[PDB]
Amino acid sequence: INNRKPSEIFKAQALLYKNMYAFVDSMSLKWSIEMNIPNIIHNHGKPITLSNLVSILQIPSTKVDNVQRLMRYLAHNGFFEIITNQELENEEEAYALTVASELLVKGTELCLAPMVECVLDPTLSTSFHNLKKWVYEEDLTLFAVNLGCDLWEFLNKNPEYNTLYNDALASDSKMINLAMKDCNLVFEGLESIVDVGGGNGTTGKIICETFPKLTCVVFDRPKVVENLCGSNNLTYVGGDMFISVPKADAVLLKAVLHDWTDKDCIKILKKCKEAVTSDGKRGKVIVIDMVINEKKDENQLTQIKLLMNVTISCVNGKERNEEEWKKLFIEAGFQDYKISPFTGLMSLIEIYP
Amino acid sequence: NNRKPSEIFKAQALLYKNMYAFVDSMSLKWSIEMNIPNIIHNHGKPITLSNLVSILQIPSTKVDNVQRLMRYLAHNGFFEIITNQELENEEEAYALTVASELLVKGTELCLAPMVECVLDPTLSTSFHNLKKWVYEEDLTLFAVNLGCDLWEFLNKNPEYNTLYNDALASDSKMINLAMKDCNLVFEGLESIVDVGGGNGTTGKIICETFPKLTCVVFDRPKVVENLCGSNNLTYVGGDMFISVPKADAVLLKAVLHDWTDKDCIKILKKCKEAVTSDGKRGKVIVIDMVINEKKDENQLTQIKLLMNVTISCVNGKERNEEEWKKLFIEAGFQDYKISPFTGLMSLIEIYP
Ligand SMILES: Nc1ncnc2c1ncn2[C@@H]1O[C@H](CSCC[C@H](N)C(=O)O)[C@@H](O)[C@H]1O
Ligand SMILES: Nc1ncnc2c1ncn2[C@@H]1O[C@H](CSCC[C@H](N)C(=O)O)[C@@H](O)[C@H]1O
Ligand SMILES: COc1ccc(-c2coc3cc(O)cc(O)c3c2=O)cc1
Ligand SMILES: COc1ccc(-c2coc3cc(O)cc(O)c3c2=O)cc1
Ligand SMILES: [K+]
Ligand SMILES: [K+]
Ligand SMILES: [K+]
Ligand SMILES: [K+]
Ligand SMILES: [K+]
Ligand SMILES: [K+]
Ligand SMILES: [K+]
Ligand SMILES: [K+]
Ligand SMILES: [K+]
Ligand SMILES: [K+]
Ligand SMILES: [K+]
Ligand SMILES: [K+]
Ligand SMILES: [K+]
Repeated sequence: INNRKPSEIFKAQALLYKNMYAFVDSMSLKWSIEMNIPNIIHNHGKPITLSNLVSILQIPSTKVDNVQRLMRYLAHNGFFEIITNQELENEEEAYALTVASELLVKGTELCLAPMVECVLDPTLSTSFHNLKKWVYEEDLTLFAVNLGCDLWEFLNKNPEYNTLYNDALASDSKMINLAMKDCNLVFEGLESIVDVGGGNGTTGKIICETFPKLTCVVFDRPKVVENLCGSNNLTYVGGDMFISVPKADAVLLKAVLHDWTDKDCIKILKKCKEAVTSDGKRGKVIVIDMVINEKKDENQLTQIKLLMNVTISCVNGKERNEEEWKKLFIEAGFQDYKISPFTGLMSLIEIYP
Repeated sequence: NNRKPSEIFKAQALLYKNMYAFVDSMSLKWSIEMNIPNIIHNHGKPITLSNLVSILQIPSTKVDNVQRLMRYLAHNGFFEIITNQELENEEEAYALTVASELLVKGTELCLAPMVECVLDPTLSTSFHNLKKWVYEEDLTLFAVNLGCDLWEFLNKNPEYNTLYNDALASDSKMINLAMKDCNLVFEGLESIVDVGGGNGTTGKIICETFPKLTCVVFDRPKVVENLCGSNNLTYVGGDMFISVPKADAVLLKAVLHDWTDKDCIKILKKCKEAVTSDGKRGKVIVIDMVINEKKDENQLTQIKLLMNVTISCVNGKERNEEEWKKLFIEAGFQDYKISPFTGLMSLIEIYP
């Protein structure tokens, strides 16, 4: 402002407006999903013209241009590819899917539409209007502050959401499976592994099916693995990771450490190190979680990771940058580490004792 | 749908960015409600996190949450993070940027009121029901989700008056700034007619910036029915489709975007004769958005395409340069020139 060139001031105004109206990026995405446009295009078997698209959707004539404008914006953001014969005015444009919208085709193994609808649930998403009240409350999560209940209770009293939540879990399961396929260099030489905080063993199964020779122990709290049956190379063990971790060539901590403070992670890591360095053996600890690094990642990637650190903080979680991870490893008594890609948001970290 | 893993993961990252985009908006709203811009401004220099949370009186268990929000806002351009004096010893400090200087309440160009209004819970959540809206003939987004158009809503809920008025007040300041950067446009003009001039706010800004100019605020009879103007400002009621008062120049600010091409042609023709009578040859001035993916910066096109959607929710129709050009041609004009106005609007000079 101060004695700046109007152009500079107006450029800032535009930036302000982009962030102010950023929620429309979300709502437009949600709209495309609720309208089932990605599936309609998929069913069409080729790029679909605007006229055929609104005809199938049965869009009122006074709203056809609104649909076009929405499609244009979504296309700009990478969700559709506008196919049009330049230099042929009378001819309309067509909409083709992009990798991003193919991931929105309901019924497919990797479909992220469910995750999107869960995130954009009116009740949950609107809670972010009260970030101020939330930062002034000790310990409470954003939802505890805004809804008076935790996501678990919300899930229990919202069947629609619960249905989406479960679809989202299935899809994410397929994403991890896809991710695991390129990790042969990490797992292929192991004879045994323990998935610490493994839950219902979904991850352990993926690991076992991917690496048939590897034996896996799904380790979690007793009540979590309570009446689960292990089969061929996959077994369940109940316990407390802070007290003791089952011995193995490697330990896996997937989406576990981001739920704990630095002090607790160090303790967890120490127990895991213990688990892979007994009987005169020297294995390794594998951590699958987000690694923030503004120096190594592309600016657009750092942006979503930073965004995610904010969102998870709302549920008292924490994403860490590489230096922070390094600190933890050193404090836990490890000698070195290596980071590799896992998914577009999570990385795989190998920690050596 | 056989894609490479890397393609799939990049697409997932893209999806997460868009589904969580509303947080960009909410974190911005948060910084304003926390008066962070003002706190940094008053400090007179970059503020350390410790000093910031101290002034804010943030509970110890949420200090890192505030840190993550500031880090994200900084990345998006609202703050500059300054590193510590010692190595190994983290304390960053936060400095304002041009974007956040616009969020410092009390300053002349503050846009915080605009943000607070747009991001009002009741108003902003209407966007959750875009589907219902596109299946309704003619209704605006607000009419469909609030039950009535925004004007009626404000009448029924007076509390939103100070919010809306203040937002409009911040926008006029942007207009005033823009107007003072348009000397070359109003140079040589003795008279101007603001067609669809509304209450005269724009005309007042024009006359004040150019005491040399005389302006006629032209609008529907009932719009200027009981309005009084200054010595260089007067009001005239009528219908632009029927007849537009003569003058050296005609101004159409945020008018053409709410009419179909056919009606714009009608208006533009009436404006043409308005500045080409009595053997004189003036020009028509249009202030509205001009979309151009070929000449605009990527980020500018981004917001214009977004605003293209938001404006349509109120039945507005923004146009790209090619479309504007075609309307000017069919209207009988010979040439045009587009100049910078504000961040999202341009100023087009049309020559008959
Ligand atoms: N002391 C403890 N010992 C073992 N598991 C624990 C634990 N405290 C919490 N957990 C487990 O932490 C897990 C966090 S969810 C972890 C995610 C999971 N590995 C995945 O791939 O989705 C839960 O399954 C929870 O029961
Ligand atoms: N036939 C007509 N003649 C003159 N003004 C008209 C009109 N039909 C609609 N309008 C006017 O169109 C205007 C659109 S909004 C005007 C905004 C104004 N130029 C600004 O810069 O803020 C309204 O003031 C409305 O009264
Ligand atoms: C620690 O793992 C987690 C736990 C919770 C989230 C999470 C964060 O923000 C949200 C916002 C919404 O509007 C709706 C949601 O449904 C969520 C989540 O589920 C993200 C990662
Ligand atoms: C060009 O004129 C216009 C017409 C409409 C708008 C506009 C667009 O989206 C909004 C969204 C909200 O949540 C609240 C609002 O209050 C608005 C507006 O006022 C902005 C400028
Ligand atoms: K400057
Ligand atoms: K296609
Ligand atoms: K699905
Ligand atoms: K408060
Ligand atoms: K919660
Ligand atoms: K125990
Ligand atoms: K994580
Ligand atoms: K780092
Ligand atoms: K919202
Ligand atoms: K309206
Ligand atoms: K009402
Ligand atoms: K416009
Ligand atoms: K264009």
